[PDB]
Amino acid sequence: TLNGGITDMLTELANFEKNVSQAIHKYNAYRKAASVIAKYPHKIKSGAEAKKLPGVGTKIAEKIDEFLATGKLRKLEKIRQDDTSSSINFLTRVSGIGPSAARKFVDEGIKTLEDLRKNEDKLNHHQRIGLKYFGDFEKRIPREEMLQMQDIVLNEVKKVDSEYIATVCGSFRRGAESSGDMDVLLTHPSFTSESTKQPKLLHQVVEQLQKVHFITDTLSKGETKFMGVCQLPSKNDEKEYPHRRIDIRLIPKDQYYCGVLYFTGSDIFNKNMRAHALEKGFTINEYTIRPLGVTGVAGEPLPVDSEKDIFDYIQWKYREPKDRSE
DNA sequence: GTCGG
DNA sequence: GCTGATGCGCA
DNA sequence: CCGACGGCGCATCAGC
Ligand SMILES: [Mg+2]
Ligand SMILES: [Mg+2]
Ligand code: NA
Ligand code: NA
Ligand code: NA
Repeated sequence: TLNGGITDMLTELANFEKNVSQAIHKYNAYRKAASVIAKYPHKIKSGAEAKKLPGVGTKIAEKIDEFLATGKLRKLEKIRQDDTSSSINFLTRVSGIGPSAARKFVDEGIKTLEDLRKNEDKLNHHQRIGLKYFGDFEKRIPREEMLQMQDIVLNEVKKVDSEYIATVCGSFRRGAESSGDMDVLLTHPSFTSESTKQPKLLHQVVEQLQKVHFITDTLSKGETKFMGVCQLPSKNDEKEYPHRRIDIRLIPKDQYYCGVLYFTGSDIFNKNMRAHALEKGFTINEYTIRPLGVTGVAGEPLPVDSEKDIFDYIQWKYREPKDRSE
């Protein structure tokens, strides 16, 4: 793609700030810059040309100058060489290990996949399962496999109760040719902003997905959000499909549209849409959009009959799901 | 690290 | 047991 | 100049 070198550089810097420095705002600064540069329709010739874009300030522009002159970045070269930095970065690639826990493990001499396997007693459940499937989770899911996963989930959900609606969101709903994992929005008429008329609505779906051996492990689970692991069935004599991350989110049926906006993403898109709402005096979460009062606090939910209605409030032209990718 | 006020 | 804080995950 | 910077579910731990 057009400015891949620059955006790769900014992503790598973002990850270093998040994982090693634990400087979450620098992380967000680099992500924002990376995003805006990724959509820019020309090959960037200078750092001062980048500087024009919002979110690209002095420091990133200098770095871009150095990247375009020398084809690399010295700041980043020395981070790749730092033993403690690279190790902390690696460990964070395990699901369940964040920046804090990664720094802890490196300080105790635990720096590699082998060190982790040799020390499974030190790992909570989530981290155990993230290590187990370390390799499978690094792989992307071809859309063709997502279509098989969709068919299994919708049909098994339809068998628990025909009133559930499942919708597959994330990168899939944005039309990507492959996904990092599977994101499933769930609704049932008995769960609304007014009442939970029926208990265990998510449980029964998880349970049924376990019964037929689609869901294989659980990372975390509660009344409205399931995070775990699934796998497609394979044919006689065939190599098994990799295990895949699956997230299931139960959202009140009267708040579907805010839910599907949230869960369709992208994450950076969600951050910018929500930021823009605040400039306009609103707050958007996955349940509602509420006007911000004259003091600061949020009023009562405004009426929403569609995704578009949320865009209209904040005076943004509608973006189709496929146009909300980085 | 960036930016609006 | 509770609550509040924090880590880590999701888009 | 600076303080603001999306929003929240579940797991875990500290303090009661
Ligand atoms: Mg993701
Ligand atoms: Mg996803
Ligand atoms: Na700029
Ligand atoms: Na991680
Ligand atoms: Na996901």
